[PDB]
Amino acid sequence: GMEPSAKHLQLQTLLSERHAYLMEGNREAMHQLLSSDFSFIDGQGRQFDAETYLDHYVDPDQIQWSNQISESMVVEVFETTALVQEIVEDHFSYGRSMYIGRFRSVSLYHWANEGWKWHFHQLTPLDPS
Amino acid sequence: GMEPSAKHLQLQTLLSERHAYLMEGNREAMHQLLSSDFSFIDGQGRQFDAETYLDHYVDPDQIQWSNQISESMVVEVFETTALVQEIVEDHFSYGRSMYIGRFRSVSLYHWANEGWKWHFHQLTPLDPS
Repeated sequence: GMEPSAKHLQLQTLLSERHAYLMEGNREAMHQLLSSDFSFIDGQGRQFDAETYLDHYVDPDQIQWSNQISESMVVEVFETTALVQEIVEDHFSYGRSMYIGRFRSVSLYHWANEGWKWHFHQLTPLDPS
Repeated sequence: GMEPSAKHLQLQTLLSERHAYLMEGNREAMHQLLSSDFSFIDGQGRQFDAETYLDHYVDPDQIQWSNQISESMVVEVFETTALVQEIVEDHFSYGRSMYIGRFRSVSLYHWANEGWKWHFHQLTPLDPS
């Protein structure tokens, strides 16, 4: 009777779909992942809502991603929330220049109505490799 | 029959007791607030466990706090967790010099066995006032 937790699997699926959507600049699909009170804090401490996050990080006329390498990750699932810690190396173009930056990031996902959404994200800058 | 939620009140009490313990350098009382897998990420991305967090931030032979001003805060309580966002201005002495620094911080608290514990914290540096 013992089977993989559908709750834990659906989180791994969202973390994949989100990455695909970021690489690809898929604004419609990325919005669908975001909780209605979503917020994102970048490594300078600037706060984005759903709409402005999407404008800056997920619109292929401004930003073109080549990679986000996940060096490291810890996932903890609670009852209604999950907390993810990650060290990422981001690679993207912005205005025909190309940028690299590493971060220690934390996110929270919210499990409601049998589905997960991305609710909060925050970046803390790390030194380059 | 309608009464203040004991769950939401006990979180406000922990956020107070923690502050008192930080100002005062109360290592025994601060340890009691920490979850058993506690971690703390500072604004450079360095990771502390319970023991090393306490050594660096809560031992009055190394650090002497004069203040942590909470400029701003959002609390969201879920079923088993709470997520707190805060802008803090920290003021402390370390080796007879005196330091100021502002941060955008996020924390997670874990509600188990009818009690809250501080489970995760992360800092992202902000510019001075």
